[PDB]
Parts: sequence; structure tokens; C-alpha cells
Amino acid sequence: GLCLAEPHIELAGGNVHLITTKERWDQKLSEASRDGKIVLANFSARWCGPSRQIAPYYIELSENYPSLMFLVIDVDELSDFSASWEIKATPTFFFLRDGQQVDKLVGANKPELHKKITAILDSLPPSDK
Repeated sequence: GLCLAEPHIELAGGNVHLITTKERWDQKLSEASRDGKIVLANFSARWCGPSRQIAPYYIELSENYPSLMFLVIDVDELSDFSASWEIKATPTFFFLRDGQQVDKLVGANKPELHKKITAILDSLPPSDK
């Protein structure tokens, strides 16, 4: 499920990077671009059950799949930024190469998030593997 667009729990454990400045977004996307990495960007809200639901799995996946750069954006901290990204629901996952969409998942679905991660890494060119 999802919430249409606050207990103290971790959204940014493991290898997940918290994004609550616009510059960190640009810093991380620029790093991923320089390093030829896909970015997984999780736009979440701490008050949203489903965002919290997927959180520990997202964190575990960040440790299983270090080839991908895992971000979490708190939509209530970067609200103007999230609006510009047309976030309608949380959690929304964008898979981004150089900041453009290569895949997308909306909602807290563990099996499909995992499938999308493996598929996207499989389709990397030999130069990027």
C-alpha cells in the first residue's frame, strides 16, 4: 500500500543516505553520475504506515546491493523539492540513471522492489558492471 501525499524509526539505516538538503540530492546524484551508478530514490513520509513498513527491507536491500546508491527523501523536509518531482504518494521509488527515470515503483511492495533492483543491475552495460 501507500499514502496519498511520526514515530522515531530509522528510514536511513544501513547504506541508505538521508536527503534533507537540496545540495545533498545534487551531491549524491553527481557522485552516482561520476561513478556510473544507478540511484534508487525513496520518497517517503515518516507518518505514512507503508513508508515505515518498507523501511527495514529497504535498509537491508541497501546492504545487499551496494552497487546501487540508496537514497531516502523525507517529503516533509524537502516539500517544495518533492512537489517539483510530482510525488503523489509515499513511498515512491524512482530508479534513476543520471537523474532520469529507468524504473519506478509506488507503494510498499517488497518482492517487486527486489525484482526491479536485480533487473536494473542485470541490464547495465559491460562497461558499468
